[PDB]
Amino acid sequence: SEQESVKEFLAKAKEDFLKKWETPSQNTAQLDQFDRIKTLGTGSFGRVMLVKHKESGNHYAMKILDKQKVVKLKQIEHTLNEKRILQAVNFPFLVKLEFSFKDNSNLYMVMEYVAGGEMFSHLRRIGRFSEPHARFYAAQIVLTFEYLHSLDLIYRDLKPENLLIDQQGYIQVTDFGFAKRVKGRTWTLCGTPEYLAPEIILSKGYNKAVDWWALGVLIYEMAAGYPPFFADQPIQIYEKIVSGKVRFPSHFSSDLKDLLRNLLQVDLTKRFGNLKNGVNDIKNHKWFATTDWIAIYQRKVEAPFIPKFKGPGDTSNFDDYEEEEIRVSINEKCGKEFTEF
Ligand SMILES: Nc1ncnc2c1ncn2[C@@H]1O[C@H](COP(=O)(O)OP(=O)(O)O)[C@@H](O)[C@H]1O
Ligand SMILES: [Mg+2]
Repeated sequence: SEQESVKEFLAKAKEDFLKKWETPSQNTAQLDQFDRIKTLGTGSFGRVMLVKHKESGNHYAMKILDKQKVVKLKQIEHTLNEKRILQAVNFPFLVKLEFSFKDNSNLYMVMEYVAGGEMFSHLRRIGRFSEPHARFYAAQIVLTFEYLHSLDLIYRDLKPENLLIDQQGYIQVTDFGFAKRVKGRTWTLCGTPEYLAPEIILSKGYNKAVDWWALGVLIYEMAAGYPPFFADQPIQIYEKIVSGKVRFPSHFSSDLKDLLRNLLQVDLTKRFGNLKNGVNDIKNHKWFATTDWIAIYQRKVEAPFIPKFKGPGDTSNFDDYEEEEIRVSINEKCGKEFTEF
């Protein structure tokens, strides 16, 4: 009956998610409440400077993003959706939006800061992961989805560059630009060619099931080094995906191979994850026997890699000198559009 504690947690999660979803938090800070140290990333619409909140002392990673440049890039909706999710969502493996606020010149998204970096570049460092070390990262992704999907959300953008390593060596998740709240099904072609599920390719209506295909791709690429479907031109990539014949490397476990063939199933009615048993197909799989799901959830597991910390305090601050500060315009720019933010 202790498995039934999961249902109760989700129910309380959902019942607490919709709460924040229906009436979203807003303007939970002034800019003049922390000083900016160093540009920790060149993000989608503006420099991402490091900050230290004066009240708490704690360090945060804050996204800056010009009002105009969103509309000029036609992504007003994208960014508004992205916030409304992060504002209302909450999980161990999701970057927390600590504060949100607008002014005249731009919106601000103060996020919880992570030492270490995106795991793509990390995967570039160490050629490929061993199965148990890879399992550690994958098992998280499961629980992160099980969560999101439970809320009728689909992340739709699972790819290494997105997910980042913790200070404590776990995973935190990216951005939600593409992530959508969908009860039924959807049609928007949005994603990265190697992780797109065949459904999306064929323009047939895809649903929540996709993220498991994505997981499959991610699980493969990790344990093998290369992705399962990779080509010089995207047209060629699609055809390899849809004609879903997958060739495994030599070292691949009989367990590991089985899961992948099940996650990378081209028939959505046969695809692991999206079945009668739901996620428990994945969670009760032989490749996930060793893993204690609840321990991973409370992070009570020894992470295979810990990025040498040196603290939050930068050894190279801003990586030498930088562009100084920021300026908020006198007149209001595009206020009507971001009334919700
Ligand atoms: N909390 C954070 N800590 C450290 N770096 C971050 C954080 N949030 C974002 N970044 C960096 O900013 C870049 C862009 O952010 P991303 O998550 O891709 O969202 P978006 O693409 O919408 O800007 C990423 O490459 C990432 O390295
Ligand atoms: Mg991104």
